[PDB]
Amino acid sequence: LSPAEFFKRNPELAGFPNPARALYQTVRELIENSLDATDVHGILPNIKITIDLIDDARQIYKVNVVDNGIGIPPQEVPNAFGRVLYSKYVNRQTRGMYGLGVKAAVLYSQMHQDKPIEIETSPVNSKRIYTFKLKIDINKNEPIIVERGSVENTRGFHGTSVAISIPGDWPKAKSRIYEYIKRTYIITPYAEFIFKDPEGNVTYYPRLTNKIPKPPQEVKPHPYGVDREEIKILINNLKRDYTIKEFLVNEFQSIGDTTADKILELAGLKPNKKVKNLTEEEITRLVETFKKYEDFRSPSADSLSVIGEDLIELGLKKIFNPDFAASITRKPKAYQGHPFIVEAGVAFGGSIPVGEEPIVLRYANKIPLIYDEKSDVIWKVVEELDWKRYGIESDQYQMVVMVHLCSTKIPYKSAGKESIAEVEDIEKEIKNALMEVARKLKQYLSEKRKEQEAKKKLLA
Ligand SMILES: [Ca+2]
Ligand SMILES: [Ca+2]
Repeated sequence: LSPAEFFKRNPELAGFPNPARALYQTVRELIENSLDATDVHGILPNIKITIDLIDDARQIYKVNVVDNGIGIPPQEVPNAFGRVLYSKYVNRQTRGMYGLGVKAAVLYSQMHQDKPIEIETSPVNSKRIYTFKLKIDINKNEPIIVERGSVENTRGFHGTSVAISIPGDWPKAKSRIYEYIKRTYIITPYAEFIFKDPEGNVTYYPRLTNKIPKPPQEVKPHPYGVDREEIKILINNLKRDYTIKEFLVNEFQSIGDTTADKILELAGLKPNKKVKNLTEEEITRLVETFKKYEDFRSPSADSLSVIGEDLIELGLKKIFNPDFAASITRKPKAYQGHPFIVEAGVAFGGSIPVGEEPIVLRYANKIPLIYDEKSDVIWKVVEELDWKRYGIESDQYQMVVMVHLCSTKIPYKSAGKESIAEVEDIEKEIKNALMEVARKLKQYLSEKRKEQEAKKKLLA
């Protein structure tokens, strides 16, 4: 089965089990693309989100997201929204759990209602705004251009507007849609959002800074990460006729002149042989060799993008108005051929609510994880930590804890659930990060208690 057909038969595994989740997911897919279209390219995101009830009785909602991003070349629009791929190795951090991305919303839209999706886009420095009304052919997995136009652009405008009409359920999805937006804002203080909901409520999320974290850079795949099927994709993807040596050193990370030489012998392949002429045994051998070689450099972290200690603290402070906040961005680690970094943050006191458990905010590649929190490896680590060792004395406290995992391979427990898996190496690092911030909080609490006792005992 193709991704598209599998989606249609198993929507509940792709984030679309019912209209409420469909509505929530469509909103996230659009906001996520708009962020990746802006901040990754050095643009402060100005994002507008509107949801309108367009058919009361059948509960169809129109979701519109507008950004000031880099836009999309006109010739790329149809496929970007209306052609699902038959299978991409990730070499750059991107926002989103689901492989189909916005295409899942498009499919769902075309499967349950009749309006086309509406797109208006203008690439940087384009003299035109290009308009489209499109559908995806639900049987052929191909774009249908219903309408294609263009209008004159204005000075310095660039960006994209996307409108998709879908079955939805606002009352059910409402709280989690707001929470999604709120949590996105917390770690994206350099973005400005406007949200108008179907009831006509408007919420404004002002830009708090103009500092944008460093962008992800595409990297070549690291050998520990590739499967045969992946190799014979980089192979049939070459424009030149490389030699096997020519190919290990130019299409992979951490393979230099000398390392390739070794790999070649280990795998019993000849440098001079041309890669296109490999065999299902020469390959098997390469992969097994890859999996068994112990002298590779760790997967480069250039492909990752952190929120940053400053931005995490800025967001926690501005949104929660705590007495104290702290954060840590850990040094990169790696697992199964992919780099990963954990960042963590804590906010304590102030206007934050009293309760018997901390508020736990989970992020993966800069995206909120909203559902399935109790099965997530982050919840597990937070619950297992004994906060009394860190200065928390009462069984009721006011604390927010945040954890961000970024990687080119986030391990999820199950398709259609937003919970990160308990991979040992990742769990270990999440615990190390939380402890680092928990110790900053312990120091805060100990200094505060000392100041209080001093005033009580020494001041009149
Ligand atoms: Ca995405
Ligand atoms: Ca505990």
